[PDB]
Amino acid sequence: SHMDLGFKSGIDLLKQRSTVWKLSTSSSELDSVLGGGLESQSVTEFAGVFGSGKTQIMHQSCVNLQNPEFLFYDEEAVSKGEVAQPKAVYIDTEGTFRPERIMQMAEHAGIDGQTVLDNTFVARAYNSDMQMLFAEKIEDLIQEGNNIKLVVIDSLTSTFRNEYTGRGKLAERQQKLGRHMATLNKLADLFNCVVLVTNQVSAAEQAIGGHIVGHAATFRFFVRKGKGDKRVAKLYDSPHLPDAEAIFRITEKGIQD
Amino acid sequence: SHMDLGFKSGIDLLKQRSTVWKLSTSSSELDSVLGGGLESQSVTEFAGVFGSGKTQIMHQSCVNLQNPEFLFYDEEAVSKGEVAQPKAVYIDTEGTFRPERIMQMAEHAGIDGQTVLDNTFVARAYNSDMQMLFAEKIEDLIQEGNNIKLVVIDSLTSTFRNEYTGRGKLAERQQKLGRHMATLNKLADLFNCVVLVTNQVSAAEQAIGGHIVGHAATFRFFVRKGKGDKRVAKLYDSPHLPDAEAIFRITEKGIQD
Amino acid sequence: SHMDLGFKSGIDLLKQRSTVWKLSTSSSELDSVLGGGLESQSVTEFAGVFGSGKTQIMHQSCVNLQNPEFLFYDEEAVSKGEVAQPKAVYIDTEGTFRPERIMQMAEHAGIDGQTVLDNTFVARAYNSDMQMLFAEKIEDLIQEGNNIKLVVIDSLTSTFRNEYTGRGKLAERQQKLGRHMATLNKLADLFNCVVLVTNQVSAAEQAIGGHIVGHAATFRFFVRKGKGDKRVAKLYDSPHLPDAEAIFRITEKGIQD
Amino acid sequence: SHMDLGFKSGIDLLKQRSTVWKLSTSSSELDSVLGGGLESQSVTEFAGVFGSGKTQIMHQSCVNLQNPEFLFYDEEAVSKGEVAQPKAVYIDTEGTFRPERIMQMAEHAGIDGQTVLDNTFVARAYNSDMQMLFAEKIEDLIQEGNNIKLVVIDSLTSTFRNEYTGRGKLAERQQKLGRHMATLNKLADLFNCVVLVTNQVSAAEQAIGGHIVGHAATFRFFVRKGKGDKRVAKLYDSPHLPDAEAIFRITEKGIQD
Amino acid sequence: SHMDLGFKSGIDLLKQRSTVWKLSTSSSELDSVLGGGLESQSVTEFAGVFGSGKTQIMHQSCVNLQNPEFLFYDEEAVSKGEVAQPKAVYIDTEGTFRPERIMQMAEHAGIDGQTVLDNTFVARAYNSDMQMLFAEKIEDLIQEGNNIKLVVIDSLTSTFRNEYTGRGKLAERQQKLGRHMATLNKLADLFNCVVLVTNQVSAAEQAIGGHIVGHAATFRFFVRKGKGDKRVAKLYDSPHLPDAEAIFRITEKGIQD
Amino acid sequence: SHMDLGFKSGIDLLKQRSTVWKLSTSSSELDSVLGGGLESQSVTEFAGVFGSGKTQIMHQSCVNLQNPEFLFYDEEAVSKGEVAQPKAVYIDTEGTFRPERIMQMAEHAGIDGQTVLDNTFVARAYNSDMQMLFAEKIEDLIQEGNNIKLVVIDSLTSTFRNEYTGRGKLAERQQKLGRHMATLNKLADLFNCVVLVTNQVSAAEQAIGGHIVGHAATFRFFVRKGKGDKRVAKLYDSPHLPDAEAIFRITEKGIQD
Repeated sequence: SHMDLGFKSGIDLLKQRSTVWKLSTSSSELDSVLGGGLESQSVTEFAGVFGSGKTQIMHQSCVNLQNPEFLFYDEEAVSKGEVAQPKAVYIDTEGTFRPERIMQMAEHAGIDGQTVLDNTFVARAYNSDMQMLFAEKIEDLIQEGNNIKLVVIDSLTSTFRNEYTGRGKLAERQQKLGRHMATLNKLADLFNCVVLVTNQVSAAEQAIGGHIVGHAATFRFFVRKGKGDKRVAKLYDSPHLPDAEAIFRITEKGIQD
Repeated sequence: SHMDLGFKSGIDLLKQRSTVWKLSTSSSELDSVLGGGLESQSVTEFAGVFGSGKTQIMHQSCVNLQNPEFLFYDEEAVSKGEVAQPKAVYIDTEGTFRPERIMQMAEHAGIDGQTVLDNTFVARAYNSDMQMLFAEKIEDLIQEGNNIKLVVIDSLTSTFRNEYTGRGKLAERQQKLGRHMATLNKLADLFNCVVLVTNQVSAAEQAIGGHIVGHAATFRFFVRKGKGDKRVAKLYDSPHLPDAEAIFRITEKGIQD
Repeated sequence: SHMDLGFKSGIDLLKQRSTVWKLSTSSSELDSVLGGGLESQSVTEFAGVFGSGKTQIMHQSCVNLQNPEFLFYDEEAVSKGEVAQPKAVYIDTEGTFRPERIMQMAEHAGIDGQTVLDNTFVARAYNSDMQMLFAEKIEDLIQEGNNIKLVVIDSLTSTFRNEYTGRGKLAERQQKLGRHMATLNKLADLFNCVVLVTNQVSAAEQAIGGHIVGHAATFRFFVRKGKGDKRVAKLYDSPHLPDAEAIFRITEKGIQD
Repeated sequence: SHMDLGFKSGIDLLKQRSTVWKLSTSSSELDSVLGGGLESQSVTEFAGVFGSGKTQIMHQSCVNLQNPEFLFYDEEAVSKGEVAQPKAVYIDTEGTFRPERIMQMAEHAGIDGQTVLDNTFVARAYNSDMQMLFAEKIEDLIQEGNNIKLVVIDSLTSTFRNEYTGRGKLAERQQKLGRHMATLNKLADLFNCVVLVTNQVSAAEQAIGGHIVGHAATFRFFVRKGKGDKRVAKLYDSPHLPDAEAIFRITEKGIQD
Repeated sequence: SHMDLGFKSGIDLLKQRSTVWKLSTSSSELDSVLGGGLESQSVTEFAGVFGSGKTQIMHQSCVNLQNPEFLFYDEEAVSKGEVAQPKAVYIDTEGTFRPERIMQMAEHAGIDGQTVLDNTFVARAYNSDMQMLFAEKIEDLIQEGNNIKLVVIDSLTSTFRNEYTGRGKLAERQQKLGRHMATLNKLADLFNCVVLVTNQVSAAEQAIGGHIVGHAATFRFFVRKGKGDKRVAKLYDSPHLPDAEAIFRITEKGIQD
Repeated sequence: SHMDLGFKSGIDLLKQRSTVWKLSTSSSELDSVLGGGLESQSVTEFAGVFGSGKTQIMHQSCVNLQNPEFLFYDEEAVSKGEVAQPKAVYIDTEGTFRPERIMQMAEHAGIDGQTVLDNTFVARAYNSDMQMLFAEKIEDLIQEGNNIKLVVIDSLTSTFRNEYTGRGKLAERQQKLGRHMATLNKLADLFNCVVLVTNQVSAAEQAIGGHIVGHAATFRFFVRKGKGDKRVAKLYDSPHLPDAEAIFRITEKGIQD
């Protein structure tokens, strides 16, 4: 089998494309910009400054998973069992995971919170090896009979850049990063799930990790803080989709409008 | 299963959160700021200059453990047994451990100094390898069946900053540190003990080990010197507790007020 | 035998030369320039800026493979058996493989888009380990009875230059490149097939990879953006051919003129 | 036990403390600054310039170990067999060991010069590996039936400053030092004996090795040259001893007054 | 034996001295300078800019090898059946090996070129590793029964200098070169054959590789361009012979005068 | 026992000192300055510029080993067995070994030149790996039952300083040197033989290798040119001898006066 070696026919590609599902962000304009919601079989980067709502979209996504109405798919190309009792893995790199906030967004979504918490796996990663190693251990979690359908890496680069300071080591960091990006892409594809990552920015404008990361994300956003609680999502890279801006808000309800 | 892999569910996170218990520091103001006292299942950092009292708080924590009335827990949540015959580990990195100082504190506190001394295991560490390894051997100490309910690391970073001078190997250092922070956090959580780390500062305001240490510690204090024997501990990082200041004294009685 | 180590005798080189075939690029001039077209047992490089058509030629190439009329060979020395069910492999470095563009190219040239997508393997590589390893796996695709006659490496250098930003680790880069470059040649030469690499450029005039690449590339082009949709391809290094330019276009038909 | 894991109870520490013995230096003023003599279970450092006595003290000690009256201890806590047939190890790093000088010192202290040579082991180390490896090999030397009670390391740092010259690989050095200081300490403790190290000085007024060494040396002197054959030794680190200066002389007899 | 260890007696040296044969370069003047021709059991180096004829000499030697007359030995030291059916190995570093030139040179030699191509193994190398390995694998070519009497390395340092650039891993390069030079000398010696190497020149008048290469090559020339097709060869380093210049030409014959 | 681990008692050192024998240099002044001749059990270094006579002494030494008038020892301490059919090893670093010069020196001293070549083993080293391996391998030659009594390293540092050129990879050079100096010191001591090394100099006035070498060689000479053929060795380091200058000549006879 060629599929076995990591190769895919032009046709395999066309086939695997049918079984993409999309997860709603609780946001009309944001959903619209993505063409329905966040895709399975892709890595999606949300980049921006502390407070731009990256961690928030992450937590919203874990609640939204526990609501089958928020998962859009072709009923013909994807079985209901594919998306059955779906679960999420949340790799927490800086301690951003808020159980309460899960509860809160759930309550407002009418989803049971207790239920979300029970279907969300949380891996507290204190350094890049742990981070990488956790992403790998997702195969084992699936193979434990856990239908992992959502993967969150929050954040993607925090550890790497706390570890590699001083340009005398970039090339290892860039190489680990590429490994990690590879794994992330691996499990989006071969377990048909959505893979979301949060990232930071810098000057004179870019998301951390240079091209290694950019080339390896399918969909890339910037998140800017608009007035008060409104936010803007700038989609600037997409496999086919056009480049657009979604405004939305983060309130006590969670993500809205 | 998933536990074996390092993953916890949201619901396990709340289930954890009921069995947390608390150790008094013998200062009312410091216990107050702490929300009752030093918490288990968290790493607690005391940063500040030589002579600011960090070693004193580590010692007092060893004395206070051997006093059932100094551990605050939920009777309906934490078995009377899980917290009985409590032992501390004191990984001593610059030779700060004074048994004479233990005596003094226990006497004054009305505790048997002898008892204290007998349930405080001291591990003298001359370098980061020894320091890091002793911490992992805590797992082994509890396998033998010792109720380790307190882990001291005094100090957290002295070895690392003596082993790494000049930007040469700085990336290894930063990861070695992250690896050490994981073990510390791992053993606070898994064994429901309190973990205290002392650290130094540098300018114009920070604790050594950068953010790699920072994100890894759940409570963080800077300890300042007041006049004479008074000191001020400044909680500036905690999950759900307000940034407050706590004044106290260091006397022949140990930590008081 | 000496038919096992890596030494091809002089005579073996001549007997080697007998079995070379050619694949039309769909331009008259470009073909002309090439001694007839893209040689098997050789590596061919298209270097130039983004949008210069490098990728297009790769695609055009995959399409053209499934059309025995576009494959010129020795009737008497290349047994017509050996060129049948010809499959292509396309190692894709930054997500350039457009399956639809394969449809397009196919139609406007009267080929089964379906046959082409069916006989094109696509290895998505997120880093240079994956890229090199995909390349080594072509031995194994063949071992499972796939008549791989076309290899595409698009890009040749995008992963390397992303991993070795910061020229402390340049030597391992260069060596890694070299090692890959061997593979590419070995498998052109031992499995009688054509290997195409695309490359990017720099300044004041050179193709990325320097000389390690240059010395291992047998045919070498610069691709310049002429007016609007026309393009020129400058052949600068070849075994025995004249140095010359070639114009053609890129349209919805594909590579033309 | 915990005892074998590297952990000592606070009671074990008190226990251990009863079995520390002392070793006279042959100078009254020096002994008194040491509060008896060179202590077992501790590392002692003499640091000063070439010619300031350091090596003389090592020699003098090798002699004095074979005068059983020069050993001070608690006959209640240390048995006569623990200090019986006492052998010294002399790790010679630059060629400082003078058998002649050993004879000489002994003839004058009424010790049999021959007995001394016969029970002083000498390891000639040309480099840091050899030096460290010999220190570790003291285990096997004892595990062979040799009551090693005195270990000389003269010099402590000469090999390292000759191997790592000007910053760059400073870290491997600083950790190799740490590993060595670990070993020296361990065998002082586990085999209840005296470890003495010689060291040089630098710019100001500090001993080579920085803090890795300082934090790991229990007692630390600077030895200055007074006039002619007189010297002064400055105690400036000790757990419970007053910092103080001892004057003494070096003569045909060895250390004296 | 001691031969097995790589040790030779002074008498073994003289005995080897006997079995040395020499290969003509078709240059009278070159030949004479060499004291007869290229020596076996030595490494001969041709250093010069591109176009100076190193490759010409290399090729010519491959042909002259195939010419019974052209190999001068001693019949009272060496048997006709050790110089019989000789073969050459030719390591190609930049793809300089032109089998057509082989043919041409050979036709003009009154020797069949086809024969030469059959008695000439060519290893195409794209980097240091492959380069080194092929030269190792020559041992094995003598094992399958091949009478390898001529080893060509063209170029000696092109790969290395394409890999190691700057001051980064210059030491890693110099040691690699050394290992390489060991191998070449070893097989020159132990399989009594002639080893030739080509090299580039740099800035201020030296062959690339420095002393590592120079100390390790018995015979060294600086080949310069004279007027037109005339070339001059400066022997500057040799065992016993004086430093001399020899003029010659490169033509349709190959090397002449 | 302790000789196994590398420990020598003080009395074993005294014993050692008795089996010490000495080899004449053929120079009166030189011999006188050495207190009789080059010593077994010691490493003697000759350092100086090219042409200073280093190699010449090496060669003289290989000759004088074959003339038993030229070996001085205690017949009571050293049985005539130990020094019978002695042999010598010459590790040759830059092709300095001259059988013809061995012959010549030997004729003039009335020794059979053939005899000297037959008991002189010659290792040609092209890099420090070989250099070091060679030296280690002398054990094996002794095991095969060759009475190795003379080890020459001509030269000590040529490889190392050729291989290293870049201040960060200097620390391995130094440790590698130290490792080898250890080997040389080992084998002088273990096999009661003389070990000679030649070294080049730098400026302002030092021999290459620094103190890593200086501390590991017992006897040390700076050899300078006089007028014409006269030469002057300056002994500047020796355990028990005064610094002194010895003048001699180098001629077709060899070393003389």
